[PDB]
Amino acid sequence: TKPLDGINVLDFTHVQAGPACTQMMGFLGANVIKIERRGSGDMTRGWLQDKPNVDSLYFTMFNCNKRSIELDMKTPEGKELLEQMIKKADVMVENFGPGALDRMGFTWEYIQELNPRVILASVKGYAEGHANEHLKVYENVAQCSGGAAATTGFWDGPPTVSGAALGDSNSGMHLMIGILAALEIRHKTGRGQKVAVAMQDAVLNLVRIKLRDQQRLERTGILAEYPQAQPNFAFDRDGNPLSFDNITSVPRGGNAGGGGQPGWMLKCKGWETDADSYVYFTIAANMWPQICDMIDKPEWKDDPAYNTFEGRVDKLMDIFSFIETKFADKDKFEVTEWAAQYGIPCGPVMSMKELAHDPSLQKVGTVVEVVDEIRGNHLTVGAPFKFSGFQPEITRAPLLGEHTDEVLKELGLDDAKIKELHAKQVV
Amino acid sequence: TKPLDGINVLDFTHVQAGPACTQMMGFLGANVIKIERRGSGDMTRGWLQDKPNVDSLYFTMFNCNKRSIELDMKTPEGKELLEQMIKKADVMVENFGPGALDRMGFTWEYIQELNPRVILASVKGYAEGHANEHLKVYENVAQCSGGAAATTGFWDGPPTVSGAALGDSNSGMHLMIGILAALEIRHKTGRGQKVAVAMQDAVLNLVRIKLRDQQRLERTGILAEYPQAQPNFAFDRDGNPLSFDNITSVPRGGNAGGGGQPGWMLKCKGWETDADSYVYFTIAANMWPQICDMIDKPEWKDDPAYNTFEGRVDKLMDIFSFIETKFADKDKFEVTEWAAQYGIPCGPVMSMKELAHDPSLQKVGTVVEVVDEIRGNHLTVGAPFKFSGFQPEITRAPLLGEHTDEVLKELGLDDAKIKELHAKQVV
Ligand SMILES: *SCCNC(=O)CCNC(=O)[C@H](O)C(C)(C)COP(=O)(O)OP(=O)(O)OC[C@H]1O[C@@H](n2cnc3c(N)ncnc32)[C@H](O)[C@@H]1OP(=O)(O)O
Ligand SMILES: *SCCNC(=O)CCNC(=O)[C@H](O)C(C)(C)COP(=O)(O)OP(=O)(O)OC[C@H]1O[C@@H](n2cnc3c(N)ncnc32)[C@H](O)[C@@H]1OP(=O)(O)O
Ligand SMILES: [Cl-]
Ligand SMILES: [Cl-]
Ligand SMILES: [Cl-]
Ligand SMILES: [Mg+2]
Repeated sequence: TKPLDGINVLDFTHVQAGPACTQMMGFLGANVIKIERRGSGDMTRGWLQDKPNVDSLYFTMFNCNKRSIELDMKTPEGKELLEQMIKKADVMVENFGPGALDRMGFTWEYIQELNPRVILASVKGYAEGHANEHLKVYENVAQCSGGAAATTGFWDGPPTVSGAALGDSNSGMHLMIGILAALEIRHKTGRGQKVAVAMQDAVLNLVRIKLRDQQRLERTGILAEYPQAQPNFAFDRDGNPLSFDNITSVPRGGNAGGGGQPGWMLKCKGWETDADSYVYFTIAANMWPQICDMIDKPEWKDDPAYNTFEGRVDKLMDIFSFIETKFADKDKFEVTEWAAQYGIPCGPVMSMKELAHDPSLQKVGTVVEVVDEIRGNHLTVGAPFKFSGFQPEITRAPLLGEHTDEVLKELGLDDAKIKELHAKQVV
Repeated sequence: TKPLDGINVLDFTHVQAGPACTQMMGFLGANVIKIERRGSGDMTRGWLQDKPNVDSLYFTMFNCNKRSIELDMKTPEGKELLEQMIKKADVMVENFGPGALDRMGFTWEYIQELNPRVILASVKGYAEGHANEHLKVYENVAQCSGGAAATTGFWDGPPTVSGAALGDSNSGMHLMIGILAALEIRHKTGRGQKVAVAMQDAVLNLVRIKLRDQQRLERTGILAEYPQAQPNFAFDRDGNPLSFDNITSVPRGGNAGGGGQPGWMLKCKGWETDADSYVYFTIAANMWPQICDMIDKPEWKDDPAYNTFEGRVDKLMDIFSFIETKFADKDKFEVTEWAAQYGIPCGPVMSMKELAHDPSLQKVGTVVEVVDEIRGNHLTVGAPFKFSGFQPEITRAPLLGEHTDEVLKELGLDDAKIKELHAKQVV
């Protein structure tokens, strides 16, 4: 059995955040009916297509395990169809602009009237009640709003976006938690709820560690493990040394560990020509003697200035600069194995090329080849949660309106009524 | 009333990923009993402390809504206590190293014997069956393993770690989806399941958009929305030109749009002295006329060299550069307000200082002042999902072993036999 078998999702979502959520629900067995606009549908269909007039990889990688119906929702017959669909839905999911779903006659209060059991789940930019509640926010804007950009990158460079979808997919995964939580409470109350996740808040949740640091900084005036705390290492734009003397908000720390276990990104053989020929090396406290054996400096093992975090904290960059010199003639996989024979936490920067074609990730179903007989096969990311009694069955993304009549017949409409709806341009 | 009221969680978790998961379950009403090592407890207690001998903000911000019991689980008496606790639990959660729980004698097989309803939830570095399934992984190593580091930062710099916890907290939130999914099937089956999330997999899930890009790159040889698509824009450290002629794995694109429309991080008034005086500004294809009005370039509206995404490919970075000149005398908030007049997606880089003291985030319960009469009040991030039917009630993190006797009483032990366990150094 799959977790969400028999869960009917009425899916209004577009682009990334909403569709990530509903696709992942689909992977876990939910019945996802994607409502799309007549003729055009989800904006991702035509977004950076790799072949003319074929749905893009943006669309296919976020819309597997879904059925598509075209619908003009601002028509009387379309609103009627929607009322029928809401009555059969367990969860409605949308990521329209604020007020958009109200404006086409479907307020939460009306939705409750139609179906007391339905859950209404929304992706928002800022939370309801926020001063900026009405600002449009997408991916990198949300990374900026939630504190990630300010704390990502280097002290002598700009705020930096993550390549990971901290705004979009992260918000979608957060909303999926909200939806599943609402399903849990419905078992007890018998009633549906409204649940919403703002992109700013999804980002903030993942930068909890930086709000820890902001309070530490306010309380103590220093973050001793940050590069700026090492005397005469970090320099500003003009060339002078940086310190916490004049830093009152969590700064960018380059490739520092971000917690209580210091680390850095270290060059390996080929770094000039291979952008991903690097490892990350972490100094775990219990693993310090093991590091001294690999690096071969046994003086440091018993030196109190070197064998304690508090001793090490004021010369982290000096130790990292040295260890990096030991990796100059070894590729990232050779450095990783050389550290691994001392049990040390060291790992390679995996390239997207490596990841896309990695045997292990395909063995465990995390990278999945989708059998798409219409467009040709493509890779996608599968379910990142692995269950003892269940395996996802990923099926290819729908053509625009491919399942319109199938879905209309399920509502109970006869073949003459379907032809009328097609002729009247509602589906 | 709350989604997880009456759900008993046996919580073995420590450090970041596991405790984030169980804390958020706590926020949604779960009864979380956190098992800790005697004397030292969860090592976050003593990491990055702001006051000597007070539990660190690292611990308190990850362990609200929990009770703490001290337990040596490598004693016959400890293992017997676990068996009793497992029988009362709905969910067991752990983020020890691979195999650790099995070596204690609590394999999934034996756990099922003890309690056929209980769900076992794990965070590990890599998935079971992966070549690296036995590796111990920390935050930035997981970012490196999952494709984030390789695709974050600039083309002429190193792979860059994200300030957001893509590895740890993100994995915890994913595990929460798995746990909630297992709770949903248990209503049908009456049986618990094992659910596991690999840190690599949680990262890769958020990097799905870069797997879209890898395939596009493999299929077409170019990513037209990336800075390197602009001829003579991007260069490596020795001045060699970077173009997609020689790029075979998704490159770092600086502050480019990712899964959003094209954008960039633009300087605002004060950028020389304020590290966070920037906005993110998006050039969405359907907003070009508005942008031309804003920056007073009417001649750009009807010029095919400027008015389509395709025409802008060879000059987009020049356009960003020119737009940025309009922000020289305006702070990030006035730039944001100006752009919002046109409906253009644009927003400020919010500093951690600005976020920690923002009234809106405290109004909507996303930043929360926790009442801690022992340690003094502190801020935390609350639930990122907002519900119509309930509000989290966040309560302070437990002192080490604060609830040991309280918890033992509930297990059916009386005063004479808990004293023996104290005596034997079991609790
Ligand atoms: S990971 C970050 C990704 N970044 C982006 O997605 C940036 C690009 N995004 C956008 O430009 C918009 O967010 C898009 C994807 C165009 C969606 O815009 P809306 O949220 O307004 O959704 P729609 O464009 O689909 O809706 C426009 C108006 O029309 C109504 N409507 C939607 N769908 C239908 C159907 N099927 N039938 C009739 N009407 C429909 C909406 O309610 C909306 O109404 P307004 O009253 O004009 O707001
Ligand atoms: S979010 C970033 C952290 N990453 C993860 O959460 C990924 C999963 N966790 C891990 O890989 C490890 O837990 C990390 C975080 C890398 C730390 O590694 P350690 O070197 O600390 O190894 P363990 O956590 O597995 O602990 C070592 C042994 O100690 C035993 N143990 C823990 N707690 C107790 C108590 N209370 N009583 C008795 N024994 C206890 C573990 O079972 C483990 O046993 P071994 O069999 O000796 O490994
Ligand atoms: Cl989106
Ligand atoms: Cl974290
Ligand atoms: Cl966008
Ligand atoms: Mg003008």
